[PDB]
Order: sequence, then C-alpha cells, then structure tokens
Amino acid sequence: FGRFTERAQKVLALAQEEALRLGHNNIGTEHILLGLVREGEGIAAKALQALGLGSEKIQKEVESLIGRGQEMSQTIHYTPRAKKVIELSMDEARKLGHSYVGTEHILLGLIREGEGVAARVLNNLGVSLNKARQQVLQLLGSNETGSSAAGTNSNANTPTLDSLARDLTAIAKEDSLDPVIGRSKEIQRVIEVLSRRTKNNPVLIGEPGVGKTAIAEGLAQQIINNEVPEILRDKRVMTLDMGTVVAGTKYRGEFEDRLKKVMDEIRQAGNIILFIDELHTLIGAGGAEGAIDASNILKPSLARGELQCIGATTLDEYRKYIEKDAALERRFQPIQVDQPSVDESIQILQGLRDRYEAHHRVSITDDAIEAAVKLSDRYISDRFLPDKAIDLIDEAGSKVRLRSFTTPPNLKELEQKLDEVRKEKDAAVQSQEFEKAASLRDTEQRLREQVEDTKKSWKEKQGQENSEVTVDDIAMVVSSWTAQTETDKLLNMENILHSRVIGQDEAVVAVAKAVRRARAGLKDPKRPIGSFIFLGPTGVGKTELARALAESIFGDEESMIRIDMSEYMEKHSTSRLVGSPPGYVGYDEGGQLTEKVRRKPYSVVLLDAIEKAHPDVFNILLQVLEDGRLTDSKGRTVDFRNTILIMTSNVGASELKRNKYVGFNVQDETQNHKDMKDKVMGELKRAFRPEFINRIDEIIVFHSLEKKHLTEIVSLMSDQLTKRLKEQDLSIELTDAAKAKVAEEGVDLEYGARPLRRAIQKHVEDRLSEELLRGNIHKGQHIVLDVEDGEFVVKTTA
Amino acid sequence: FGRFTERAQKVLALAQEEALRLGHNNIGTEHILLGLVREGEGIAAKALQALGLGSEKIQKEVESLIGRGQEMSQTIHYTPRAKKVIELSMDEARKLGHSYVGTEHILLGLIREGEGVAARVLNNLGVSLNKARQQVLQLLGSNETGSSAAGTNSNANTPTLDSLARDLTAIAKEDSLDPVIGRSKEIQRVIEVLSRRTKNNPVLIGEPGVGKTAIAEGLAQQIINNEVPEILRDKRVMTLDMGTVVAGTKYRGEFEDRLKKVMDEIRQAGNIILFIDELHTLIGAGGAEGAIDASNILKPSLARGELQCIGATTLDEYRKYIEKDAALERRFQPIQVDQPSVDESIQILQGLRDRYEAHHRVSITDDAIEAAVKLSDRYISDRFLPDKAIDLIDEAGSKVRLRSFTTPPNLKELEQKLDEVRKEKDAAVQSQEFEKAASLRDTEQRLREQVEDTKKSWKEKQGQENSEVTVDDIAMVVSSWTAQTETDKLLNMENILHSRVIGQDEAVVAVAKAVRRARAGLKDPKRPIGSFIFLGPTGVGKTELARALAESIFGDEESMIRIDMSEYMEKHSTSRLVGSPPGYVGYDEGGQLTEKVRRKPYSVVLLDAIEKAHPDVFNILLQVLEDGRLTDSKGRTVDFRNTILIMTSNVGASELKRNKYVGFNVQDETQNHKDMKDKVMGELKRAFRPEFINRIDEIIVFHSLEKKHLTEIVSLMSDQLTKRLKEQDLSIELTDAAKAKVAEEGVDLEYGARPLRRAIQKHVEDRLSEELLRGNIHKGQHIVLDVEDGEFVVKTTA
Amino acid sequence: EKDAALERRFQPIQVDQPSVDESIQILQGLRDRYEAHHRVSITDDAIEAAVKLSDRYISDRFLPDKAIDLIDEAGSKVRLR
Repeated sequence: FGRFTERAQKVLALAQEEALRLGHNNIGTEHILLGLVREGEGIAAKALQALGLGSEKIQKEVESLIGRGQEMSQTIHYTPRAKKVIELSMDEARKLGHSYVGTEHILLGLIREGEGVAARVLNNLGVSLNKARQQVLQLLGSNETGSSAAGTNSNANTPTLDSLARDLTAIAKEDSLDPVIGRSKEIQRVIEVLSRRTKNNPVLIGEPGVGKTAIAEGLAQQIINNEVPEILRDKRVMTLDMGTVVAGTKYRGEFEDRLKKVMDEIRQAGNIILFIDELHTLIGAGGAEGAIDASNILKPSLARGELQCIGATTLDEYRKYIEKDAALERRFQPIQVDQPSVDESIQILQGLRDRYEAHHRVSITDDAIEAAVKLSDRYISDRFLPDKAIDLIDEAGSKVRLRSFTTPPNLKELEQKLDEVRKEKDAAVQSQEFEKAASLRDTEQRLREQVEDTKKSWKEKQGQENSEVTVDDIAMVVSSWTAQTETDKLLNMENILHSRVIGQDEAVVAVAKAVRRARAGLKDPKRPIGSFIFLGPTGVGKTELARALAESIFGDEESMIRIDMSEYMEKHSTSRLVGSPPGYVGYDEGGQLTEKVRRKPYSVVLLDAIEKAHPDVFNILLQVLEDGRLTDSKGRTVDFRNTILIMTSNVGASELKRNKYVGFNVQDETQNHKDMKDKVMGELKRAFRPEFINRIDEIIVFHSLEKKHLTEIVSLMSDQLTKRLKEQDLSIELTDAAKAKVAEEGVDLEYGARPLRRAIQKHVEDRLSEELLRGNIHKGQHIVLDVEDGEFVVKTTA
Repeated sequence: FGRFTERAQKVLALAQEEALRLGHNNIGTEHILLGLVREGEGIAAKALQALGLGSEKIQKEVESLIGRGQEMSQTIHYTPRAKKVIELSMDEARKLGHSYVGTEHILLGLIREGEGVAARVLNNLGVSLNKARQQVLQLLGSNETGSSAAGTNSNANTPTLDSLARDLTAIAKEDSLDPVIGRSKEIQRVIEVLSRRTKNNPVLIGEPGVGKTAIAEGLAQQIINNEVPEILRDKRVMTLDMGTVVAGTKYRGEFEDRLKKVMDEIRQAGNIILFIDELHTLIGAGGAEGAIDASNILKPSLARGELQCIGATTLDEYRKYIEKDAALERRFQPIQVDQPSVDESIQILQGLRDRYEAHHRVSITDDAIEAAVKLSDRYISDRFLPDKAIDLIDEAGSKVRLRSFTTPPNLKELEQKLDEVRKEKDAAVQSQEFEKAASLRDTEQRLREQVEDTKKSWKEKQGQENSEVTVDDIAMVVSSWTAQTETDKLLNMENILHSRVIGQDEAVVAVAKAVRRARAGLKDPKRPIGSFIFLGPTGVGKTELARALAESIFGDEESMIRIDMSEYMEKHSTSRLVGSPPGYVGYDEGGQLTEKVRRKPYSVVLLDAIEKAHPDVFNILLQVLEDGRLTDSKGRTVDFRNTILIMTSNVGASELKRNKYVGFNVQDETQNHKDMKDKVMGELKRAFRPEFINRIDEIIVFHSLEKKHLTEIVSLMSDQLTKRLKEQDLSIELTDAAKAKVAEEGVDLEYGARPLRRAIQKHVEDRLSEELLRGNIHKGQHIVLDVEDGEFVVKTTA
Repeated sequence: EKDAALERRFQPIQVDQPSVDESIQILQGLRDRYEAHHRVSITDDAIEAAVKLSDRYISDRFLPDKAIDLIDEAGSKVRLR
C-alpha cells in the first residue's frame, strides 16, 4: 500500500534518469541496476559495491546490452520486467520487515526477480545473482523495535508461562501496543480485587460490545508500573486461552489433562496474574446445563490465588459461579465496566479515523464522525451505540471515493476511448488489417499514455476524497443500510408515504411526521422509531401505510413484519376462538414475534387488531415502547429503535364503521373522524390500558375512506396492472373513467381499502383476460378500459 | 465429438484417397498412415517425417501389404480398425491439447490404437511405434491462453493463498470466465463496504436463487479495475470453500484446527479479500443450532479486517450475525441484491441456447426462448424465471428432433427394413440356407450402404432442428409438468372439464375460463391459477371438477390435493372450561396442508366445506390469494401462484338444496338460482370474510343434478364399470335405459353427484354379480343390463 | 423445495407398467423358463387366476407381483403332489 520508504523510490528514479540518459524508451532492468548502485549506500546499492559491481562496471555492461540510443525515451515508464521486480520487492519487504519498502528489498527482490538485462550485468561482472542477494541480506537486519535480546530472570516461570498463551505485557514491552482508549475505571477496580490475599480474582461484568481488550491493555500497562500493592510480589501476567487448548484436540479428556497440568505449574502463586477469557464456559454452573466444568480444578486454584484471575464474562454469569460456591464467594468478585458514552464514542472513532487514511478518505470530517454516531443511533440501530458509526465512517470513507472516479470532469471518458480503440485495434490485428489496426493502435496507445498521465491527474480524485467523509457521506451510507439519503426521506416523508397510501391522507401526514421526528434523532435512544395504535375500520390505509413506511424509510417496499394479535387471544379466548389455544403470551415472547423482528431489526412491525388480546400483551409492547428493548428468547435484548411499531385496531368498531365520506359529508366526515377519536379511544382503553396508550406515542385514527382516496389508489392499482403486463409486452390502461368505477367497491363503513384489489382484479385482470382470449384485444395493442355507459366498455388504441 | 479441428479431418480424407488410389474397399489402416504423412506438417504428419517415414517410404510398405487392387472400392468408409483410431485420438486429444481434435492426436492415437497394416508399416520402416507417438507428443506446448509462464513476482503472499482454494481472478486471467448477466446492484454496494477499516465486510442478503457465484464474478472484476479506494488496492482475492476443508477429514476438531490456522495466515490483512460462502453455518448463532460454531475464531477474524470478507447469506441468515456482537454486528452490513429481470432472464438463455450446438436442436428460435420464460411464471411457477425456461428450451430442444424418428422424411423406414433383413439373413446363416442366407445378406447389405447414405441424409434433421426450439414445443414441455400441449388444454378447457364433469355444466365453463385466464396470463404472478368457493349440494360436480382440472391440465387424472376444512372447524367446537384444547389451525398452517400441496407444486387444492371453518382459516388462504405464497414449516415460501385453490362450501345449504332444477321446471332453475346465489353467497360471506371473497376470484354455485346432469355422469360411471371388466375379458353394458335408472338415485336436492357411485354399485356390480354367479350371464359374452318394466332385466347378447 | 438447479433442473415424468391383463402376459412370457422350476408353463387361465384372484384378495403386494408367488408356489405344490 501507500506511504512507502524512500530508498525503493530513490533507486527507481535513477533508473528513469538512465532511461533517457542511455536511450531506452523503457526505464529498464539495466537502468534499475544502475539505479541501485548510483543510489550508493542503500543496502542494495551497498551490496553491489562489495561484490565488485560499481556503477562503472555495471554501466559498461549495460551499454553492451542496450545502452544507446532511444534518448527520446518514448513513453518512459518501466519495462514489464522492472514492474515485476518492483511488485516483488514490495512483498519481499513485507517478507523481510519493512512495510514501507526500501533498497535492501529492492536488490533482494531484484535477484529473486532476476531476469533480463540486470541479472546478466552482474553475472558478467563476475558476481553471481545470489552473491549479490546474499550481500544485501547480510547487511540487512530488517526493521523492528523493542527487541534485541540480552536475557532476563526466570526459573519456575519456565514450565508455566510457556504453554498457553498470549502475553499482553510482551507486546507492551515491545511497545507496539495502542492504548486502546479506556475503559479506564475498570482497571483500578480490578487491582483492589486482584492483589489481595483472599478472593484474589476480579471479574469484569458488562458490555461485550465495548471490546473487553481495551480494558485489558489498560490493566497490562498499570499492573507493570507501579502503584500496584505488594500483596503479589514479582508480578507476571499470563493469559489463558481456551482456543489454543481446543485446537488439535478432539476429545474432552485430553483438554482437561492439559488444564490439570497448567494449574499445577500455576504454582508461581501469589506473584502471578492469570487472565481467563470467557470465564463462564469453564465454570460449567448455573442453568440446567454448564458449558464444561473445568471449575472443579479452577475453583481452589482461584481461591488460593495461584490461578487468581481476571474474568472477562457477562452481566449474569459471575453470580452463576457464586451460585456454584464457595470459591466464587472467596475467589470471583465483580466490578462494573465502562464503555465510551455516546459523545465519547465519536471521539474513539476520530482517534483511529486519521489512520484509515490508509484507505484514503478519512482522515476526518469531524461532523461526519459525529454523523456516523448520531444518525445511526436512531436509524439502524441494528448494532450497539458506538459500533454502527465507525463502519459507516469507513463506508462513506470509500463510497464517495468511488464517486470521485465517476466524477472528475468525467475523465473516465479518456479511458472509455482507450478501450474502444483497443477493441477495434485488437480485433483488427487478429484479422490484419495491419495498418487498419495500426491507426487504431496508435489511437489506442495515444490514449494509453494519456490515460496514465490523467490517472496521476487523478490525484485530484484523492484530493476529492482523502479527507471528505462528511455528514451527508456518512448519512448516505447509513441510509444504504437503512443527513443525505435519509433527509430526502425525512423532508418528503409525508409525500412518500402519500405516494403509496392515498387512503386517509390525514393519517399519512401524521405518521410521516412522527417517524421523521424520531428518525431526526429527536426521541430517546431507548424507545422505538414509532409506537402507534391505528384505529380505523379494516385496512383503510392502515396496513397500506405499514407498507408505505417500509417503502419510504427503509428503501425496500417491504421491510415490514405483520402479525395478527387476535391469535394471541388471552382475555378474548372465548370471544372469537382459534384452532390452537395454548400458548399465547408464550407464543409472542417465547419465540414467534421476537425471532421475526430479530431477523431484520429495521422492520415496520404491524400488529393487527390488538384489542383481541388481554392487557398483558400490551405490557410487553409497553416495555418495547419504554425500554426500547424487548426481553425474549435466548436471553436477548432486541433494541427497539429500529422498528416502527404500528398496532391496528377496529376496537370502537361502531364509530370506525360509520365512514367519513366526502360524497355525503365533509363536516360529519371530520366529525366521524372526531367521533372516532373519542369513542374509539374509549373502546381503546377497555381493550388496552391507559398506561398502554401512555407509552404508545400517538393514537392515529383512520376512518373508512372518502370518495376520493379510493380513486387514487385504484389509479395506482390500474398502473400496477399496466406495468406488470408491459414487461411481457402487453398494454392495458384504464381511463380515469375506468379507475373511478373500480374504486367504488372500497366504499363502506366497514371496509377501508383492501376490496380495491378485488375491484381492479374483477374489472381489469379478469375482464381483460376474457377479452384477449376473445380476440377483442391483442399483444402490444393498448387496451383501454373505459367507461362509456356507467359500466366498462373496451376500446382499443395503439 | 464436440466438433473437431481440421487437422484430424484432413489426415482422414487423405486416407480415403489412398483407398481408391491403391484399390481398397474399406479404407484400411495402411491408408490412415499414408494419410498422416501426406498431410505434411500435421503434428502427426511432421512426426513421421522425423521418424524418417515419408509418404513414399510408407507407401512402398503399404502396396506390399494390401495396396492392390480393390479400385472398385466397395463401401468406402473406413475399416473399423481405422474408426477405432479416430475414437481413441478424440479422447487422447481431450487429453492432449484439443477439444476440437487434430493431427497430433491422430498419430498419437494411431500408435495407441496401433494395429494391423498401419503398425506393420512403421515397425518395418525401422521405427518403433512409440518412437512415433513420442514424436507427435514432443511437438506440443502451452495453448491455454493467459498461461505459458516464465515470469516471477511477489513473496509474503505465499503461505496464505496456497491452502484452499478457488480464485475467480485466476480463471479470469486465463479468461475462461463468462461474466454472465447481472445481478448488477450488489457489486457497487460491496466496494464502499470493503475499502473500509473498522468494519470492512460486505454481506449480500437474499436471492440464492440467481446462482450467487455469478454475482461473485461481478465482484472479482470490480475489485481489480479500477474505481476503488486505497486499501482496496494492493488486494489479493481468495474464495473460501467449506468443501476443501471437510474433504479428507472426519472429526470436527481437525476442521477447526485447520480453520484457526487459516484465519491466522489471513494476516495478509489490508491486502487480502476473503469470500465466505454460506457464512451462517460457521457463525452458528441462535436457534437451537446454527451449525458448527467456528464463530469464536471467525467473528474476530471478520472484525479485524484480516478476514475482511464478503458474506453470501440469505433472508433468515442475517439474524444469525446481528444477534451476535460486536464482531458479527461489527462485521455484518446488508446490501441490496438483484437478478437479471424477467426479460433479462430470457436473454441469458438465448446466449447459451446457441451453445447447445453440442445438442444441435436449439440454437434459436428466440420467440420460443421468450415463451420458455413468459409461460413458466404461471406454468410451474415456483422457481426462478430463467431456470424453468432452459428446461423447456432444452426439452423442446430434443422433442422435435424426436419427431424425426417417425415422420418428417421418415427415411427411418429404410433402416426398419435393413434390420429385418439381417434377422432373416442371420438365422439363415445359422441354419445354412447358404444361398438362402446370401440373398438375404445381399438384401441386408443393399440396405446398409443405403442406410449409411441416408444417415447423412439425416443431417437434414439438424438442418430441421438447430434453429427452432419451437415455441409450441417449449409450451408443451411446460405443460408436460403443468402453444402445443397447452393451448388445446386452454382452448378446449370447458369441453375437457365437461368430459369428466357433467354434474354442473354451468360450473364447468366458468371454472374452465378462470383457470384458462390465469393460464393464458393476465393474473398477478402472486396469486393461484384459481381461487374459488364452490357452493352447492356437495359433490355435485364439485369434487369431480377439481379432479377434472387435474385431468385436463396435467394429463394425469389426479394431481389434486384434498383436505376437509370442517375438521379444522374452530367455529362451533374448540374447547371448554377445563377440557383440553385442540390444535386445528396449527395443524393446517404448521405443517400438514402446506407440506402436502408442496409435493405436487401444481395441484388442484380442494378444501372441502370451508364455511364450517372460522374466519381464521381464510386468512391463511388469503395468503395464497395475495402472495401466491403460503408461509409455513421451516421458513419456506411455497409458491401458491402455481396451484388451483378450489374451496367447497354450503352454509346457505337450504337454497343450494332447493337449487336449480330443470326437472322441476326451467323457472324453478333460475329462481332457485337467484335465491341461492344471494342467501347462500351471504351465508358464505358470513362463514367467510368479505375480505376473503375480495381476493377469491369467483363463487361458483352448483346445483343438484337438474335432470340432465345425472344420466351422463352415470353413463360414464356405468361405462367405467363396463370398461374395467373388459380388460380382463368380460363384456357388460348398461343400456341407456339402465344408465337412466341408475342416475335416478341422485335427483335429490340434498345430494350432488356423489351418491352415483352407490347406484352404479347397486345396479351394475351387485346386480350383475348375483347373475354371473348363477350363470344367467358369463365371461366375454355380452351382458346387457336393460330396463324392461321400470326395473332391471339382464339380457344376454352375443 | 430446493430449487432451481434442483427444481428447474429436475422435471417430472409419468411412469407406467403392464396393465392387469398385460401383467398376465409378463408372467406367461417367463413361464416356459420356469421349466428350470419344472412346473409352469400352462394354463393361461392359471396365470390369469394368479393375477385376478389376487387383485381384490391378497392384496398384500402389487397387481402383477402377487401373481408370480402363486404361479411359482403352485408351480411346485402340484408338482409335489
């Protein structure tokens, strides 16, 4: 990758100097050899001077193999030979430490990639290719820090510290360690609980989900220097890792044997600190099943403080070891973990943003980092409060770097030409068309040199991207999942929800704004994007809106769950009846509802007809509404702050089914509305709870549809009709006259907007198929469903 | 086979020349040798010139072995020896550079198949046969484009890239790759998501269902050239395959040991891209078991960006990463997948239609391809829109070539003779019958040459077929499962359904047309080929029509499921105070009904008496009606856009059992009709939901056997009786007089055409059997069941 | 259920076998070689009995299969007698 060591580049530019200076159109391998030795004292350069391969000796040879006299040096880039030598050396510097690649690797790599003119020059000047590669190597001693060897104290430490495993202290005494940003208060809290003569074992409980190891690198650093109490003298830190034990082992007995032995060597006791990662698995206690009961050996080991340990586990588990007893009540002992507060989150991000300038996009913007965090927290949301962010920073921190190469001035067009030539050209040479390929070749290669020239004009494509990562940038990426492509979603939300639900527009504008509030980060991060009860007679726009929300917010028409609450009867379990009675709160909690929302958390959850449930189901929904979490199956907290929870109802059925119709009213319509927003809202209270409605945010009342909401939905349906048949090459259109006649079936008090489907089906689909088979209408031919007598009448058009 | 290179054919034809030129009847192996060397610088030819064997040197030997003087050249095709040399060379050219087989293989193959006259020529001309085969062989070299290597590059990359596995880039630098056809939209979404840092991993969700790896060829291409952010350059691309790891191992432990090791070598980080197919199995998250929990190692591998990866996952699978954190919820990230749309689908087909020129029956017709696709979506009807298609294309892509083997020129008749001769001849040669075998032999061999001549007149079936798939043909194959064998089914559907149901002819034409509507295409491809409710006396023609549909559409009488919904009532019978509950809806939804209909994916589903079921059953049916899917058992979507859902009913029973009846007058029909078509259709709706009926296409009312439905159903049953006994040699007939008396049992308003079986049993089986046993009637003689007094009388007739 | 290199790769076809009378004929066809089982050939009617008697009663096998057990059984039973 980028930002390599000079020495490489330096030998190379001297090659280019020879390219024209000796007359080669190629900066060749002959020139690279000259390049190395004229760069003097690079390990490559230096090496050549030892074996007897001075610049003089080399150049004498060089001139005898090409030398002269292509001084003009047309298209001076390398030979393909040289391009291989460079690529190889780069890896030969990965190989022999020097991430940022320099001279040693280049001669070493040259020999490896020892071909063409270079190779022959030295084997002619009495130096074997390996005699040179040797020479570089024996002057090389690669690049490293923190290590040089001179010996340290040990004895009893020998058998123990070997086994098994990682040593956090080692990498921190080689000083390659990055803090990594604390996660600070835990670290103190371990050492009280650690250096100790009884109950010597810390147990870190908290977020997993913070990168436990951030605390750990914390610990490492402070356990060395220097305020730790002499309770434990000498002080060595050894990590015990389950993963190393299990690998290459197929039976349980062998793993235990190794643990037994390790535990014995752990006898460096009262001086040694043991890190037990995933501590619970070993304890094998609590619940109806353990996870492997190493605990039997481990328990006295922890208690003695021989295997005093720091446990990196989970919230509940430490208890489920003191539940085992009695070396967890005189061994284990808990302390409360820290993670980076939402603003702090942003700051951690920033700290390693500038080094994912290795992908060359960010390197900042701050506002964008902030955007990553803030925008994510309310919309997707599928992950914990800091994690989401950084992924997005980096996401846009690449996304937009694609938009550079697309929009320069669109100097993609250059390349576009170079292809078109090549193609033409090539195919012309395959037939020949010699000079008929030639001018194309020349046009091609014209293009080519220009291309490589404007590709290093596409350092502007770096200057575009390499620190931009903006608010909008991030937002767009967060939106890719889910500012930029969320605020066109926000600003036009009403319009967008209106474009899919034209069925009780009153309701649509309200829902639009409520979601847009939450999605603008204006609600608790511990509450859903929408709680609702949707009162209304059957599917007025209710169901349809759940769909439209998915469509507008989530970027797919359906990203929408949909469960009928009437199967969870509880208090209505003789008031409707069902095939399967035994389960109901168990069905929602125990698996069904919870698993579905777990699949895509960003899902508009539509719980139909919620009045056909006891108040107990509502408590869970209230807990969703409050906590922004649901507590369910497999001990999960599923964070509701993704979901738009929408609960429908026909609870005050009588008012709901009293319509709201433009044709007969507009003042009784807004008072059938008003009638439903109170008498429904009290049938709502008897079939819900006021407590429920109090954690539910807005009770949206739908009314059976007006004249006029219908005929617009039908004109979408008729268009949905027209679109799916055109793909297969058949044209139908219903005139406005025909879309109107179809709309009428969705009128009742009772209905709302599902019967529209029936009426498009009956008057369009069914009707057209009985006319295409008839020979009234045909393929491609535009088939007009018109009204010309108050009934459909089929006219034909082109 | 697979078509050959010139060089083969060229050496071969030179053989035929030496046949006549030296006088040989069948072009022997002596000519094949001459043929090879006379092709000059063929690899075969050339080889022999090395061996010292010129055309001359060979021929001097040749004339002394056969040579003279069958200049008549009787039946000049090869010797079977020579034909063997060709079969061998072909595969030995598959072996040695040539799919399309040439010269090299022919000498090489000759040596292998070194026999008779050929063999003796070279071993006489001082040349060992393998010295010759050597000679051909040593004139080989690389022919695999993008390969002929002699260069060297890179270093550190070595340990990692070995293991394990496939490398899409490699085959695309040897460019055998076929792009193919996008499935475009995933590919952009990867590079934002993959030039990142903190999280760096794309995860492609859904659509499996397109051949996911095709999208991968997309990825391959874009990660190389050229719009990519900085860490996505210096990248190397590895595909990870489960198959290579599992192969050669048994126990799970070995797979993990290798997997930990692999993730470690994956340390080429920020320069490596890993493709992880079937990502879920390794992650293992949630459920009762998500498969092998590699996740412990794998999650940090993904998170670190060492095993920066592209996840190929599915609908449900996403749950099992976002459920884990923060190294599967700091790894996962979703991206929007597409396939090549229904028109695009067609185009993929077309592209490899022409490439069944190893099948030579299609290459084209386009319209037929178009048909393949378009017809498939409704005609079975549960798979992706191009796969269905190719089965048709290819089926039909033999079917007309099958029509060859009878009439079109039918020079099959020649062959038909030639066989018959051989027999006569043969048996004559075995008996002797010398000259009596002779003339038969002559008749045979007459035939043979004529056959061989007309067998390359049966190049005409290639010139017939390798256009044309036949639209009609293709249609026929979709129908074979589900123009040609589908439009006779469509056009005459009422007639065909009428020929099996005479129980309500009114009903038949209606059902006919509705199935024919969908099956001719104009219905949403998310709805069954029919939804219906069938009201009527029960079994009127109702059950029988479901049968008749199976019969008409599929060519199998029965391909028809059949469940009684009244058993899953939950409408007047579920549970009591302290008595145990049932499971009824759980049984239909949860597995039983859905699994059964899944077996024949297209099937007339007959749900009897659904009005005795509660409104809840209808919602499930509603999913068929909406989705053309049913969502059931282990997360399957079973595409009910196939099926013909036919639901029977009677809940306005009284009116349907006071139904149309012409025997009680014509004006009793249309006022029993008018009465039943409203009070029934509202007891129907009251026993359904209007919403149910709103996505049910038609409510068909059946009327007990009016006067006029009966004796023809009876004359089919009574005739079915008479037909099943004839096969085993017993002739019975019921006269029209006896078929009339049988028909009388069901004239009942209450009954349908169900009681008819009993009256065939009573009046035919029972009546005859008590007479066959007493010898009033017998075996093979004709047994007339007639009426002669208003009661049956069995008369006997020859 | 798997698809679409398993559902639209696969494609079904209708199997057949000798009709009930045809059954009689299969039996008969290898009757003469049940003269390595010395009894059977003859009678037509006997094969026919095998098939026909079985089809409604025993009825424990499939429509041609039933037959041959009788044929061969009896194709020794009387041959023992």
